[PDB]
Amino acid sequence: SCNPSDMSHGYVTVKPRVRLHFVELGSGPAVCLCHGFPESWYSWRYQIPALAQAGYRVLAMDMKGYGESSAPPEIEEYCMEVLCKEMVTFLDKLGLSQAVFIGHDWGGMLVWYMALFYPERVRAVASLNTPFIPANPNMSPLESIKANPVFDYQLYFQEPGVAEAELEQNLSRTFKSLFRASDESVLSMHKVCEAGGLFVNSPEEPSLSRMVTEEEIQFYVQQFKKSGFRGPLNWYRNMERNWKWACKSLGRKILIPALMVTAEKDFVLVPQMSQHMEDWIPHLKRGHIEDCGHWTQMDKPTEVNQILIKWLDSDA
Amino acid sequence: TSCNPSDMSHGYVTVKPRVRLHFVELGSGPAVCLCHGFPESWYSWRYQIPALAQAGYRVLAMDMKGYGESSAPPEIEEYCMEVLCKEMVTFLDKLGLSQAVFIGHDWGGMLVWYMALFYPERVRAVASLNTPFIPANPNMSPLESIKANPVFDYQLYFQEPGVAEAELEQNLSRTFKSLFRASDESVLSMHKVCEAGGLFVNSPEEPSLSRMVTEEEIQFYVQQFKKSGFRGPLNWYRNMERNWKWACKSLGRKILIPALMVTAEKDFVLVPQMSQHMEDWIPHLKRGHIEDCGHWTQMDKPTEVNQILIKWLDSDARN
Ligand SMILES: C=C(C)[C@H](CC=C(C)C)Cc1c(O)cc(OC)c2c1O[C@H](c1ccc(O)cc1O)CC2=O
Ligand SMILES: C=C(C)[C@H](CC=C(C)C)Cc1c(O)cc(OC)c2c1O[C@H](c1ccc(O)cc1O)CC2=O
Repeated sequence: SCNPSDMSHGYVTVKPRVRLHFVELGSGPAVCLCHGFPESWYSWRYQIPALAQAGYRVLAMDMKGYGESSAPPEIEEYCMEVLCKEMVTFLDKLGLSQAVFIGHDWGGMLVWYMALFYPERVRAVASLNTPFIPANPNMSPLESIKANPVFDYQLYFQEPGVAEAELEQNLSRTFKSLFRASDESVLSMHKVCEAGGLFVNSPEEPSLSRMVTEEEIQFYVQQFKKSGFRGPLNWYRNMERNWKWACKSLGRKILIPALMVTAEKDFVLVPQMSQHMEDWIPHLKRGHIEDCGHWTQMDKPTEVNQILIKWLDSDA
Repeated sequence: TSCNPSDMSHGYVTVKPRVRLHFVELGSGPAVCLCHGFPESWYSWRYQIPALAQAGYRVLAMDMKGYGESSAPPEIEEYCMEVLCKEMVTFLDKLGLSQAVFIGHDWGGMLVWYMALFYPERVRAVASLNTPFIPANPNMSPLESIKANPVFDYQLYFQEPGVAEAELEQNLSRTFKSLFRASDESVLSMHKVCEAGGLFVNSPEEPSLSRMVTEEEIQFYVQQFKKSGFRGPLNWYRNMERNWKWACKSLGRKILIPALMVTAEKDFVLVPQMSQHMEDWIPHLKRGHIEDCGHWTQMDKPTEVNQILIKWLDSDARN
């Protein structure tokens, strides 16, 4: 619902050789959109103009590792704690005392941690698909993962270099293979690690999902030539550090306004994984989108737009 | 904020194929767009940026076309007011701003009066430092007005492409140290620049530092001007007839939006007197006046500028 050369582009240095890029549209309260793996500010293309038109100032991030943002190679550059402190510095250098934070997938994880540890800087928090679950102090992090078969792909992502080689091999194939409606899926996150890697049993020349044009796919291809998949995959490589930081939050509740949006056909981030979030956030507002897979903003833009705007205009 | 550039959000908006505008951005609230003069930088607003942000405003401090990190195309016609204003509208469009408050100084002040005139739907409110709004006289030219006022002789020396460039670019530290002074510290005569050779021919080789500026501040302007030099900044001065014709096409419509005129007692070229009948053409005009203030108003009297702009913004443009 836009093209890049028609956007205002913003750059903030959050530490010496680390700068975050964002796209900025609209006037009103600051709304900070944080994309997932492996995405772009561009994943918000349907939300950016709608939220601006509804009276919001939209900052659509390239998250660290993506697009025009720095992509340092070290795994530890991408633990939640480093990523949240940088976002705080991002607000500081822009002179925002607060923003609304809206995240999807890994961006959803970031915004929950922001709301947990930096509630004074977060006006309101909304997650697409990604639930908030307080740290389970004697469930081995690695035990949770191999206790859910559909998280098998995450194991394949651990070894530095392997998923990079496969994902970077044919970028147009990577994005055409990932960015599909759930009824169009050509992937099985079930048996990734033992059945080769990710694309071994899937088309060499995948068709175009009903969700995406060729132009849209070529935009993600062009972005991922800058730094490739190392930075993005490093979001998946901080599980123990992430758990240990979450543990340090112990009792504390999210007292700020909060929205959780579930997607019926996300088979990895299943709606049921949110089911007891009221126990830890009782005010939490909820949305639910039918016939919506993992790529929520791209799959059901109309539904996402109506749920975010309604919620933005009412709670915070 | 103030001092440090790498401590700020930097924004870039492509307004046409060969032209992208750079700005620094600080704060939440109503958009306030600050437009510097000749030969300056977003950095001339270094004292206003954190003050306006702390007062509840979203500050966009422009590198104007020809300056800093903004596009500086070499053609004179790229710097007439009509092209510069149309580009500032495109700038608002691509940022998704229906309106902004525009605050200008010197050539920037000129730009914001013309925005207020031709694009009032896009201008929430307009404030000029030093630069008056005088409606176009259909009978006399700029050339006749200029010649009449001896203190505009520097403007004549500026018209010949290459000349004022060569002198101004020769020693950038000397240029800025010579330009950026309080009125009582002036080492320049704008009286006969033309006959007396050029601008610095009878002024110190190694000028002292003005009480207004540090060595570091000067080095900032020097570094910015190494990229594109003075050609684009000087082109602002080389569109008098195009600007006059454009202004005439107003046909004496009024500026009906809220407006602030700030005068500087010791600005000896943009004299307070030049503003004296601006009410006739601007119904909602408020005034500020700064004593012991030369041309470089933001630098000279930051405290007084900050209080006048914040007071006016908080009364006549929401907050
Ligand atoms: C289903 C979820 C809520 C998490 C995964 C969600 C997305 C992939 C966006 C679970 C999960 C992983 O499966 C893999 C991980 O590290 C490779 C992590 C992860 O979440 C961990 C976590 C545990 C407890 C807690 O309170 C917060 C957490 O983020 C940490 C982690 O990095
Ligand atoms: C109002 C003023 C005192 C102007 C000077 C102001 C600054 C140098 C910031 C006068 C002036 C010049 O001296 C030189 C110029 O073109 C080289 C111009 C200029 O203003 C002209 C102008 C006249 C009438 C009008 O209604 C609008 C105008 O912009 C145009 C011009 O470029």
